[PDB]
Amino acid sequence: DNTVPLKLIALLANGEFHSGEQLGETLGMSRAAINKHIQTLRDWGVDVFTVPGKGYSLPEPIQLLNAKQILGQLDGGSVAVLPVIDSTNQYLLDRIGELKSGDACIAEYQQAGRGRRGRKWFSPFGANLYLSMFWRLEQAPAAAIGLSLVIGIVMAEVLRKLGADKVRVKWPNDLYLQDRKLAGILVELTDAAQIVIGAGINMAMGWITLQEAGINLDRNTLAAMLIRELRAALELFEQEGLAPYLSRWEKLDNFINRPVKLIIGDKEIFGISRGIDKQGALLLEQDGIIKPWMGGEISLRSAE
Ligand SMILES: Nc1ncnc2c1ncn2[C@@H]1O[C@H](COP(=O)(O)OCCCCC[C@@H]2SC[C@@H]3NC(=O)N[C@@H]32)[C@@H](O)[C@H]1O
Repeated sequence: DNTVPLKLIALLANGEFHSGEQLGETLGMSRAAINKHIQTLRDWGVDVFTVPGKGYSLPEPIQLLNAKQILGQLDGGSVAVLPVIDSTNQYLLDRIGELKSGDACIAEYQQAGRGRRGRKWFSPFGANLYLSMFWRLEQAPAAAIGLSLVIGIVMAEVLRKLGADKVRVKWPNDLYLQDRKLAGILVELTDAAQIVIGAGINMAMGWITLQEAGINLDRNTLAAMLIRELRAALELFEQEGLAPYLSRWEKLDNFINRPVKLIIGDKEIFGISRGIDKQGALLLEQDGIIKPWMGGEISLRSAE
């Protein structure tokens, strides 16, 4: 049961020192129990500083997700704000039968956040944005490439609009900053098709954060903007496909005309990227010849 640590971080969020005694009085608990639950916050990835014999404090204030503020500025779908969840993608999947296109979910903390191919996504409490959105496509796509490109484009453009000028996209589904992974996108597919989109963006916390690049964004504002723009963008993709996104992709293509490596299955091939075709397939030039690819993991190829 997570109610007591949640009430605890809710109090500690303002960055002010609280005594063990006053936290106990406020929460109607002993100082021993408080000390126990403080440790739980540490397990969740919260940086907590203990003043020996006196109490506790966060080193800095943290901005907690405000549901009322996020909901208030959005329209056209439900948005659930969850303090603790296993995975925002899974939360939407569990209820995929009662959801409408645009229904979204945001978590402070994921206990079982996942990347692609069964990997894990480190999702400490309050440090980053963990967002998911449900969408229904009336005609099922044959692949997740188009959707991923649309998500990556939109989230990059939003971050760029907010000051993160150098954010680029890694085909087909990661945002990169300074050639390092800033954000991860996971699209899960199931006549029509049901889609659960998942985005993890590193803010405060190989990898790179927005803060490590001097970008300090309002997490509530960022969440709302992403949800707002994704809904409209998915409507556009729904109506017109990838076509109106092709030029917008070129401006964000992080690996175009660069030497890259593509891990496909358990084969590893080398080539130079020439961008994408109209279907969003990677155009990889091997030995002077360009071939389209609708799969594989792309990465930079250099011993620099
Ligand atoms: N915060 C992190 N930042 C950078 N690298 C990391 C992070 N955590 C783990 N990694 C590394 O990346 C790999 C997994 O990332 P990915 O498969 O590229 O996965 C890409 C897709 C990620 C989707 C995450 C969102 S979050 C909200 C939603 N809910 C959920 O469970 N997934 C999505 C791991 O092997 C690990 O080494």
